[PDB]
Amino acid sequence: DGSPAATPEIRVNHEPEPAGGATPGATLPKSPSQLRKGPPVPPPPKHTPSKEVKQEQILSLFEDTFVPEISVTTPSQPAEASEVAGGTQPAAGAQEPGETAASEAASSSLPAVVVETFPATVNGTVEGGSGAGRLDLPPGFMFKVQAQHDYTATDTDELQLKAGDVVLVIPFQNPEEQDEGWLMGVKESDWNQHKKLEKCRGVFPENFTERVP
Repeated sequence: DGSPAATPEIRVNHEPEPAGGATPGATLPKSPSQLRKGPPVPPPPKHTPSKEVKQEQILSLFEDTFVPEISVTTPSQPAEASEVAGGTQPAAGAQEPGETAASEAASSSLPAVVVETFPATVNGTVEGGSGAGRLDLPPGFMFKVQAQHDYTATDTDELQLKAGDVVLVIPFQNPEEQDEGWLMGVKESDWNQHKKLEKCRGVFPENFTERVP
């Protein structure tokens, strides 16, 4: 008959908000031993003495022969006999024979023996390498030495040696930088790097090495 109407409404809205952060950590660096050194190696008093003595001598020879040995002989002796008798005397007895004999012999030989000997040689192994050494020698250098033991040296300027290695004795940058019983030398291989030997310099125990004349 008479009645209005209506229709209400509604709504809703929103928006979240994220975030973030950081997660720091920590470190614990250490310091390595630079320019490390060790105690010297004192050599023995006596090991084994030696020497060398050579000599010689000359001699002569000689010989000779002469004056032969000859000699002949010719024996001889006749004979004879006779009789007379005067009848009234019969015979019976008679002479007696004799006859002899003899013998001989001989022998000999002559062996032999052979003996030979054949030599033999061979050479020609090297074939490659592929490398190149220095051109000029290191200044101040003294002489070459030879290791007698294998001492692993791991430092910021150490010199590794192997039982039977070659090292050249060179004058370090200073004696104060040298250790007691150790000197500044360079390996033969380093020699090839003479171009930068100053960067190949190292130290090594002389007592643990031997000098090469």
